[PDB]
Amino acid sequence: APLRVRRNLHGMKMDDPDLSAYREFVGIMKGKDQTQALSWLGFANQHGTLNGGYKYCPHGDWYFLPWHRGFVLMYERAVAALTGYKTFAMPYWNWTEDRLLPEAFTAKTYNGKTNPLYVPNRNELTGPYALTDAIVGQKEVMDKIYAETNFEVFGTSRSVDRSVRPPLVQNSLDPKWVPMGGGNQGILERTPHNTVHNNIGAFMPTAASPRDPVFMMHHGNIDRVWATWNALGRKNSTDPLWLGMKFPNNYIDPQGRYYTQGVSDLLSTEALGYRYDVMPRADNKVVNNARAEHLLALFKTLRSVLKGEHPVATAVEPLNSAVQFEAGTTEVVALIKNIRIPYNVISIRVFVNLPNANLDVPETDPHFVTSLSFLTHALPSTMVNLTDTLKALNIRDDNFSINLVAVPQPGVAVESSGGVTPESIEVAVIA
Repeated sequence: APLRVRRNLHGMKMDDPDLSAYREFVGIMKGKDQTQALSWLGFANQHGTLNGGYKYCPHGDWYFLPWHRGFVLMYERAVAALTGYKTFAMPYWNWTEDRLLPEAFTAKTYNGKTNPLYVPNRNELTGPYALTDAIVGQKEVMDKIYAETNFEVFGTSRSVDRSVRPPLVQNSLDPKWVPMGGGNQGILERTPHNTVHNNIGAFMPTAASPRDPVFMMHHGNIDRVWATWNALGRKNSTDPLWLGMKFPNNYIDPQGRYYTQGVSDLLSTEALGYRYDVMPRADNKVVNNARAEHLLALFKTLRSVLKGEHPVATAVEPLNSAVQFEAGTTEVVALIKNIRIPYNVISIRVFVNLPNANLDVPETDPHFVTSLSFLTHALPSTMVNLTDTLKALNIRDDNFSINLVAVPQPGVAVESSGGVTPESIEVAVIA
């Protein structure tokens, strides 16, 4: 059978057969008994629930991409089955090019009846919720993602269990490592992916995010980024712990029976019967073998920089950490581990050489590094590449500062937003 072509939502007529089949599917699924496995809620429950937290969904570890590919495929197969449109292909939302939520999902009605794709009380993606260039920009974000050659950096690193002393890095194929989290989140996860989830509001910031039908457009694009990454020539992890992991009874088939897939089942979109409408050819970017070896040792756990008793980052008082290296010092990364983020804080902004940074400093500032966003049980961690910002600033000597600004939820008084405290901040020079 010819491959199904997952297509960009932009430009689709509202009755486009692909879009129409999905809308029809969400309507069917919402009309079913929501206590059954074969229902809109039953499908979402495999991801997580509003009041129970995450179930099988991985956040903050290297199973992020493969599990969501199987999750999207689970929905895609159900659409074809329940609607009869056998050639259905899940559309995707390219937020890099289209910064607002797609038309088909903001419309309250379709064809006289209420629109199953609609969710009430979403945030309009403007103002503090805008998908700006620092979140989804082609040069600022996407090009950085595609330049990464190491999978654990690109698609988040291996799981770590911090409910034990000392922390236990993943050492088995037990499926408990999938929702474990504890890894270092890459650009893809903690900038465009998490910010879209947080900014949309309603269901998307929660563990029940698939209850918003736009979840599939968002993760269709994430899956496209992974496919695009591979198509450029980038290699997935060759670690047996990643390749061998199974997702036992994580998914539900169109008849309401649980089924199993694994990472190795979900490596090729062509093997699952689909492709994307736009896909580049290989770019022949050489991979540095020394860089990969150093990174691999980092992820099976370099100056540690977090000083002070109870160090904290607020909206007006940034967490400042001074780094000092030997004279003459090429890539520089920062590891921010186990970040306690209160409910009142929506994101963290990273600066260098701006010890007086605050929430009002614009991201066009030359000291701006990146925006970090996480889904608020394991704590989040991330790695931040400072190289580009250091080069842009023409760093003098071998010392600088890292400044973390806690960005409060819109409308929350800064005095009430609390403080962001990471457990450690380590800076390493990757050869």
